Amino acid sequence: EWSYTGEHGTEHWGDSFATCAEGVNQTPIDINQTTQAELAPLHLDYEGQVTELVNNGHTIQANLTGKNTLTVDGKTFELKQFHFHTPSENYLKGKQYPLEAHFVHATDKGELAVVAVMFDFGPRSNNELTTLLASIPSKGQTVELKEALNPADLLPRDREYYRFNGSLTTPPCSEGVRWFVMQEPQTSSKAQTEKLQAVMGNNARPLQPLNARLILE
Amino acid sequence: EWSYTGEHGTEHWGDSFATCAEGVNQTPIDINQTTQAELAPLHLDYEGQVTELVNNGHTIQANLTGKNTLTVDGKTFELKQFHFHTPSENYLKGKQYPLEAHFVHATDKGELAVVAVMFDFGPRSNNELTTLLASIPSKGQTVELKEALNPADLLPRDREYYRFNGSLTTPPCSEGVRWFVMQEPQTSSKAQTEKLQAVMGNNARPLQPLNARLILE
Ligand SMILES: [Cl-]
Ligand SMILES: [Zn+2]
Ligand SMILES: [Zn+2]
Repeated sequence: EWSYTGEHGTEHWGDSFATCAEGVNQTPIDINQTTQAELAPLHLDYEGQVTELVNNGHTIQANLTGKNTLTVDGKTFELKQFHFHTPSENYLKGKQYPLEAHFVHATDKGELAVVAVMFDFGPRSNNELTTLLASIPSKGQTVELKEALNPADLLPRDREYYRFNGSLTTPPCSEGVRWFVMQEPQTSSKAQTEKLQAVMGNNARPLQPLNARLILE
Repeated sequence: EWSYTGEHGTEHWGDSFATCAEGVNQTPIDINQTTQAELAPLHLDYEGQVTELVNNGHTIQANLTGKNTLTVDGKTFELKQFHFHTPSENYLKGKQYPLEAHFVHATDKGELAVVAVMFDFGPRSNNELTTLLASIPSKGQTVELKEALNPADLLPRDREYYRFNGSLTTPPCSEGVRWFVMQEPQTSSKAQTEKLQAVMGNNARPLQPLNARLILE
């Protein structure tokens, strides 16, 4: 239905999804100027498995089993899925990355929090991505992972983050979404990112204005 | 048209003003739990005069002449008006105040910023309020101030503030509004606040959820 370019592209998401066009607390943003703040460490307890990839024609999405939980702000947000954008949607200090992962979590009441991880180029294939992407499903299809994989291993080692209040970056672009963007990029070889990009195409939403928000670190 | 209670009261503002019902970055809030952050001092340069009071059936609003400017975030926000709510709309640490002033500023491009000042009870009449409120207009009317008054003198001496990203507290409840709530209350005698309340009635919007925001100090 909706797309990135064309008649149903980002410029027209408001036709069916009002918040995409009317909201002024949207994601993505350029994380450039920031405010130093006293922020609690995230509690990311990922103990389960990635089971499958789904291609819904918008992204490649990984689904999970087991207990994979983000605890922050006194709320318990279970990891629902993670998925990818090529190129990145958010920027860090004016830099766009080749690949960005969104780990999307929800409280049992439905409140959403996204942990974003940038993937920059490195010389070596990322082993966890090799496992994850061994078979990437085509549009409208799903593939069961051949091999075991814990999503914990896709997070960077260092867990410092930028925090802001934003939205989903895809329709319905709902607001009230906590964003935690990890400061340290993970690595993906250029070949790995190209493999994903050739399936997904350009599925990065354009940058949105910060407006009255401050970005914290 | 719109009101606080009844058919067109706060519970029904969404009928004509969608953001009032759909927004999740709204004002007012209870400023209770906060995040320590490195925030720039506000630059409040009020050098003009309060000319008149207008009663638009929603509040008592004071209009200005001269140069009265808030500079923050590299943007220049000119004071457009200030007005009052009885009781307060925002709370500080779970406490509602008898009276809250909103100093509403706009950049020349139209972007809005509100400086909020709580007024608590004190033994002495506030001299600037005595001047300001010597004649309070009835609904649908305006009164020219009898005496000179610089709005600077209504701000607290100490300028430390809480900051959050929110909305107008009246229709259209627009978002993308910077809120700077002064930490130090000003003083108004109980008699002065009662004088205003008897004209305005209860024009405080109920508290709104913080959602994904953090309040900074
Ligand atoms: Cl915010
Ligand atoms: Zn995403
Ligand atoms: Zn107000």
